[PDB]
Amino acid sequence: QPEPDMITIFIGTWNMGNAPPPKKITSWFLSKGQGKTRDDSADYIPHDIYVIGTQEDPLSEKEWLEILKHSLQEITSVTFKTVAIHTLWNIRIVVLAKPEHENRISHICTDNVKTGIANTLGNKGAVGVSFMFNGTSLGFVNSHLTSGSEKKLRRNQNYMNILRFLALGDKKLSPFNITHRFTHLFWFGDLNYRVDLPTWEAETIIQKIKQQQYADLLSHDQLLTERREQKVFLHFEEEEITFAPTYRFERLTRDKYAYTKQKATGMKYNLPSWCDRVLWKSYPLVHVVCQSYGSTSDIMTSDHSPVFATFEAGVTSQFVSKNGPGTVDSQGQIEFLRCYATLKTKSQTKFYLEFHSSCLESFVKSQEGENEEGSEGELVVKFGETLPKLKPIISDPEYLLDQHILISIKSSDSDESYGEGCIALRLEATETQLPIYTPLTHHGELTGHFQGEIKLQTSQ
Ligand SMILES: *Sc1ccccc1Cl
Repeated sequence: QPEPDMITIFIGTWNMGNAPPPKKITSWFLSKGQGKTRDDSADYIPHDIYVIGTQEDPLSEKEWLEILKHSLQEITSVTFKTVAIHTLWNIRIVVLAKPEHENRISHICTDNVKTGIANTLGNKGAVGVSFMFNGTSLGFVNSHLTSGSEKKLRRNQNYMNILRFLALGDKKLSPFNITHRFTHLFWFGDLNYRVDLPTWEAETIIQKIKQQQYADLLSHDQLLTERREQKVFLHFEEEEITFAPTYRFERLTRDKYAYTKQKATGMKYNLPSWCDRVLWKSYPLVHVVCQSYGSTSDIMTSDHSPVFATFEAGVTSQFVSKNGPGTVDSQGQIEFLRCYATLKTKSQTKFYLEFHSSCLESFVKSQEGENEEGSEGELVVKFGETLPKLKPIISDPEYLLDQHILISIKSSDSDESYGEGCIALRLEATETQLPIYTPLTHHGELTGHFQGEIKLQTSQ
């Protein structure tokens, strides 16, 4: 039975509004309703992995697991295995996988982050799961961010706290936050970004939704605008939104948006908004294709509609050679030429690099670079031809060209990372000097750039 080189992943996000679900929720897992929907001819084909994020979930873990497993069994005739479940308050993540994947999945991690301080600590934050699927690391974050049209900055702050403090993936990757630890990272939830139009325009917005004319609403969506100004979710992707706003509905119909201010809303308007979202970030030149992104039309217990997204995701096998793992393969090497970091820091300390990759026996520290002044005020850290030669554990090009090198630039004075990035070894050529480039971030904010040339030797 061959190891897969592609899997499909279902991501669901639903804010349940502290109400039990209806008896049938299969439309969610079938990607049926509004938006980019799944072909009917696929309905019996199980996804490899289902990741369900809920918010305002009133159920016990046991109650929800029974609903989910029985739903998937009805659709697919497959009894899914529970990989992980983690709940913080009423925020929950469930990972289910086909039974054939049980011995492909390992290194399962769960964590949560509580956002806010005093007043604002007590119901918002995130849960997450990570694991290895054969040679591929997968991370999943379900967040319920701060509500309210006038709190987009708080949401962005909640995002940065979650990506700093959520402890998933390989703890040996100590310089790297969750935005660098995974081949594929899926981040979803009730992100709570709103359509930022005047209150007086509520009936106009509803009119536009009834006509399926979303363009003038999406141009005011706070997540799209904040992402375009690099205030949040830098270097993440989102599929085009082609479904109606998923909030705020009157319960038991989808015929009505409930937007007017009420005691129950803290006298806040809730103009129709795309609160409920799925974003991803995959390492460079790895296959990831969104095959659905939409909302259900027939699940009406909540003031939110469920959102679904599905993905094709490239995966690799757990490679063994005569040599690595447990030694190097002298036939493999990674060299760096003409490399320099450009950093935004106003500080003057020496810097060195760390190279981290599961193709190395352990991480590699460089010598200190040479600091120069850039012509527009920047710090340029020159490594020239001084970076070490990296010794991969396996030289086979079928393995090595599928790997990635994480790079941290660290202060010699403090050993604190000033920037993190990632370089794909999926090169156009081996034994050939080729340009490389990554942006550098720290706490998910842009801090600089790393560029230079690479020369990769494989056993071919
Ligand atoms: S499994 C895991 C991942 C990251 C930090 C700590 C742990 Cl136990």
